[PDB]
Amino acid sequence: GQMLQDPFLNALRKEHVPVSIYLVNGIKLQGQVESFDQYVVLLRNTSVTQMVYKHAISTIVPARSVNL
Amino acid sequence: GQMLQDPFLNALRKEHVPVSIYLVNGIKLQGQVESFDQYVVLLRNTSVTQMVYKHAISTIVPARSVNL
Amino acid sequence: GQMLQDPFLNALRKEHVPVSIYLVNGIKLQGQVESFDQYVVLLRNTSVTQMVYKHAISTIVPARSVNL
Amino acid sequence: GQMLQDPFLNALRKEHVPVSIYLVNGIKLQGQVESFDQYVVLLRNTSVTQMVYKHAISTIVPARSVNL
Amino acid sequence: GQMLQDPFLNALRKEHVPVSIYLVNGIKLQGQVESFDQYVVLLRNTSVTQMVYKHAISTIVPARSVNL
Amino acid sequence: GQMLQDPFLNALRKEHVPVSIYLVNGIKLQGQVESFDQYVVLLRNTSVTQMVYKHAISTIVPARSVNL
Repeated sequence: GQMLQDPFLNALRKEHVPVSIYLVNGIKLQGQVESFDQYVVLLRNTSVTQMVYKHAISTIVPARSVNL
Repeated sequence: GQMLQDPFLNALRKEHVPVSIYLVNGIKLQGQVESFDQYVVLLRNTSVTQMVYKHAISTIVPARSVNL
Repeated sequence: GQMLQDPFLNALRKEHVPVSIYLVNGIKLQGQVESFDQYVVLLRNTSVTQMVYKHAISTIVPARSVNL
Repeated sequence: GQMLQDPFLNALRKEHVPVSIYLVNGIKLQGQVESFDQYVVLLRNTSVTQMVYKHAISTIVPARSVNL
Repeated sequence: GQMLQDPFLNALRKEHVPVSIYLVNGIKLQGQVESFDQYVVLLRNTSVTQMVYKHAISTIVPARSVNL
Repeated sequence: GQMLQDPFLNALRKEHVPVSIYLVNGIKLQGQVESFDQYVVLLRNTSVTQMVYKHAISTIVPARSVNL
C-alpha cells in the first residue's frame, strides 16, 4: 500500500482518539496526537505536549480502530 | 534479489496469514497484516489495528510460508 | 502536519523552557535547549553544554507546553 | 571495498550455507538465506521462511566461509 | 539553527577538550576527539585511537563548554 | 574532517591489525578486517569470515593505533 502513515495519524488527531505509543527504550506514552510532521509526533496528555521522534516509536496502539 | 519485501507483505495481507512481528524492544505482536506503506505496517488483532514502524521490526514470522 | 520539529525546538530555546530529554539507552537529560541543527540538540545545564544526537532522542518533555 | 554485501548474501543463498543471524534485540536466528533485497533477508528453517529487516541485523555468521 | 555539529566537534578537536561519549549500548568512552567525518568520530585515549560511529552516539559531554 | 572512515578500515585491513568491534546489542567481536563496503565489514577470525552491518557497530577498537 502507499501513503497510510499520515491518514492514520491524522485520523487519531481529528477524532481525538487516545493512543499508547511504545518507544524502542520500553517507555509507553499515553495521550492524544496533537500534530505530527515528517519526523515527529506531538503527544498531549493532562500535563504537557511532548515531542516524540518517530524513529524511536515501535508501535502506536489506539483505544479504538480508526477510519483512514 | 530485488523488490521482495512488498510481495511478502502483500501475500500475508491477501492470504490473511497470522504473523508474529518481533520488535527491537523485545515486544512480540500477533495478528494479520491489514495494509502497509513505505514506513509502516498496520497490524490487526481481535481488539484493534495498530500502526507498527518498519524501522522497529526485527523479523516477521508467518504461521505458514507464503508464495510471493 | 509539516515543519513542526523546529518551531518546537526554537520555542523551547527562545522561551528558556526546562526539558527532559529521554534517550534510547534510558538516560534522561535535563536542561535548556541552547541551539540545534539538522542532526543535534545542544543541551545546557548548570555544568556544561552537551551535544545530543537527535537519532538517540525518544521524546523531549518540556516543563510546560510551548506555543509553536 | 565496494559491493560486497550482495556477493556474500548470494553466495550463502546459492551454496545453501547454514547461517546464524544475530539481531539488535539479542535474538539469534538460524537457517538458510532463501532470498534478499535492498531492505530484507528471507530466512528459511525447517518450519517457515521469515522476513528479517537488515536494519535489525548486527552480524551474519556462516557455518563455513564463502567465496564471493 | 544550522551547521552546529561540526563547529562543536572541531572546537573539542582544536582545544583538546576531554569528552565523555555515551553510546546507545550504555558504554561510556572517554578521550579526546582526534578527527571526525560524515559518519565517524576518531577518539584517542592513553592507549589507542578508536573509530566511533556517530549513529551509535547518544550524547557527547565535554569536561568544559566550548566556543563554536 | 572528511573521508576518514575508509582510510581507517583500509589501514586495519592492509596492516592486518586485530580489532574489537562492539555492537549495539553488547556483543564484542574480535578478528581482522578482511574487507568492507558502504554498509558492511567482513570480519575474519580463526573459524570464519562473518558479515557485520556498520549500522550495528558502536566502536571499532584496534590493538594498536593505525596511520590513515
